[PDB]
Amino acid sequence: KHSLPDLPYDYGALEPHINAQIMQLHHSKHHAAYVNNLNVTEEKYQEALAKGDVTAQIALQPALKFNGGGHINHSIFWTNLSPNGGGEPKGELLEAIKRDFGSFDKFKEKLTAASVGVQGSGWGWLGFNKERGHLQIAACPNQDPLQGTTGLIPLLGIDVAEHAYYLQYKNVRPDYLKAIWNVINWENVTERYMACKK
Amino acid sequence: KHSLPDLPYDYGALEPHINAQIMQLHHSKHHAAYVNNLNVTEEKYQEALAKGDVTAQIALQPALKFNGGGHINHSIFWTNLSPNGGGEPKGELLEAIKRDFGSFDKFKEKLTAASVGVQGSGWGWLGFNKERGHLQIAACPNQDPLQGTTGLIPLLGIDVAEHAYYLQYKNVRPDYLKAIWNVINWENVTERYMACKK
Amino acid sequence: KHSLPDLPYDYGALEPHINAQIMQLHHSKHHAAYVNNLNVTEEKYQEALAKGDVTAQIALQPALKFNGGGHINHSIFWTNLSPNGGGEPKGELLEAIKRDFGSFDKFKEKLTAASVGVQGSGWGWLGFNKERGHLQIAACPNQDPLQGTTGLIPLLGIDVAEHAYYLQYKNVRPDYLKAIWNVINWENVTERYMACKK
Amino acid sequence: KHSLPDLPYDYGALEPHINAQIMQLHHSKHHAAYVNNLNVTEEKYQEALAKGDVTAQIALQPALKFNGGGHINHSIFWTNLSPNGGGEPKGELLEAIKRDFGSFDKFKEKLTAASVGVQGSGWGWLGFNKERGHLQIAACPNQDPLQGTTGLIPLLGIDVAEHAYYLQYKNVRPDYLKAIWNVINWENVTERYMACKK
Ligand SMILES: [Mn+2]
Ligand SMILES: [Mn+2]
Ligand SMILES: [Mn+2]
Ligand SMILES: [Mn+2]
Repeated sequence: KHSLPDLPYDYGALEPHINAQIMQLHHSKHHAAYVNNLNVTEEKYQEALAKGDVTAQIALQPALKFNGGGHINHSIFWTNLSPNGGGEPKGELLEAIKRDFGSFDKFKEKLTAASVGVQGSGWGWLGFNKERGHLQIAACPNQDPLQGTTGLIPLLGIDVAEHAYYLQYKNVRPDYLKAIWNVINWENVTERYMACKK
Repeated sequence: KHSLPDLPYDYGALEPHINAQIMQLHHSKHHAAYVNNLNVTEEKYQEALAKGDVTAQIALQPALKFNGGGHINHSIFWTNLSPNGGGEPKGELLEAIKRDFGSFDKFKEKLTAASVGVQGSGWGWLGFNKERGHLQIAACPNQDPLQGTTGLIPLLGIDVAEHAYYLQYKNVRPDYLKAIWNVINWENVTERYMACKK
Repeated sequence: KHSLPDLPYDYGALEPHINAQIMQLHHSKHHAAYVNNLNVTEEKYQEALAKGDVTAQIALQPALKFNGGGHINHSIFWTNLSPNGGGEPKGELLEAIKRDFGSFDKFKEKLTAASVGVQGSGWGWLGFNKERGHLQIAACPNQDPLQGTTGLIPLLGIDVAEHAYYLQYKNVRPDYLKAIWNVINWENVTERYMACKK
Repeated sequence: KHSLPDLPYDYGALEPHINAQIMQLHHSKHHAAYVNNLNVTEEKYQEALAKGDVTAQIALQPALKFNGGGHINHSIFWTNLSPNGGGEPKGELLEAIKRDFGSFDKFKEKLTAASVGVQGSGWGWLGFNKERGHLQIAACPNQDPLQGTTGLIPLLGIDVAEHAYYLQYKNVRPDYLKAIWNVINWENVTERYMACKK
């Protein structure tokens, strides 16, 4: 049974970058809904599978991917943020950044452009290519998870669904991306990097 | 050159069902952005076409469909609403409804379920099937327009992108669908119906 | 464990409309592979599910829908054909076909158009809409199964993947469609229709 | 008006790796059709654009991408082959291939896997990422063109639609891939590579 993870900080810890109302809604409503729906879909899958009901299994895919994906991405998202975050990362991660993207700023530019570029709901990710052994930016529609659909390992994710910023920034998604860099938990990103560079 | 249509009523005319802030943002920001982007994309298309640049033409498709679609759907949406709306339609349209869907309420149920069912951004539509000569409900992702992608003729559209309701209803998309029935411009829907039943 | 069903007739039983070389490869090679691959994928899915590995479940969807759908479609396709097929159906099914498509000939043309209309590999289907209570035509890409992805109950399917006709009709898919109508097993289609009569 | 390019060699020039019957049908029938259909679609697009009919432009996208892409891919595919092809490339291209894929043999396997990996009709590509400045492998469905849909510059393409190998290799696509490496025109691939060297 999948469960809703506690936020690692206070709902208002990311102020003024991401206000409290959003965080609380995002976590207690949006993410909680993914987990509940995921658990429901997964149980139906267990049944379809045991029955060899291929039709049901296939019918269940949209919900499995959307909700499962939602749980995956949001669980990562919370740890990617921190009230003590901001600035730039250090050591290897940074080294890989200035390398795979030129400079930190060129990296921020590229991730932001990828996030603002998403038409409709989606996510902008900083991932790691294990086959190529290097960093790589990608965008996923709706809740499709990075690894499950691209094979890339998620390091830093930026949710651009409107529920992630609309109450505070309205239609101006750019102001949102601008502000979020102030709360990036580079410690966690660094951690995720070193984890797949083993 | 495509243009942004004036709203047929006051930004606060649909209160309390859809509040003023949303309407104003939806129209002056969201829709205005579709038209501007559409005009830009279309001009690049004229160039690619004149040059026989098939790659560019294909590269331009995502933007053409998203923005063009946005303009198409929102232009229809505004007329589908009215401060004097609500209730049920009459004559033939209604006749077709009780027929193609059983009862008005069964129709509302089906359109609502189709709208709430949209994962991510999208639209729930009441369309007309010219080939079959009957009504039909459908859901379109993001801004993909009904006719351009299904061949169905749009009659009544319900925007479920979060920017269409989030500021007022938050994550509770159901409350939004519930409230919108109070401002449906059945006169306009009736009009659109009779227009393709010629 | 899913198994490869035997054909209800010999391989050359449908000559000269669909030669024996195609029937044999289509059944013994393509279908066989779907089944074996389906069993392998499900096994990996039960494991991913057990560990609650959502990422793995999502990554397995393409293989599952493709092989699972392939198994579903071809299993139905084989019974939709008969050395003694051809002609027209009777009673209820024939009636519904006139009611929904004008006439039998018109229906053929509608289903033919949808089948020939498939860009890439795919299927043309005559299905039953349980909610609307009427017949409906639909085209599915690759091996995406009808019921699993549309909800429609499959009645008659026509495979337009190139392996279903290329050795005999080459690129001229229309010649393949014209021919297949000569072996359609309307007895089986009628049975499927009557089955979804509630 | 787009035109059907002549092959740079005879139809049986690639025997026995790809027989003459396939080369001929593939060129004279499939490619020919893409071109004629592309010209017809563009004509309808210029008209829709002129009238500012967005709905029509959107509805024409499938035909445009499919036929347009088909024309782009095959035009490149023909030059990617040569009766005197085979072996390995040299200098810069060979170097980049070692740098990005480990070795030439590893590359073959990577591109082979991507090509064989295509479920349904499609293409396996060796492309060039202009932004990252390195080689990259990618698979495109149906006739979706590489550059138009991914941004990568096509260097070498392998068509895995069944019409490209079914008459000769039947369902065993791997046999087709093993063979095609014998006629790859690395002179042309090298040229394409050097062209996108900025
Ligand atoms: Mn979110
Ligand atoms: Mn909207
Ligand atoms: Mn088949
Ligand atoms: Mn081809």
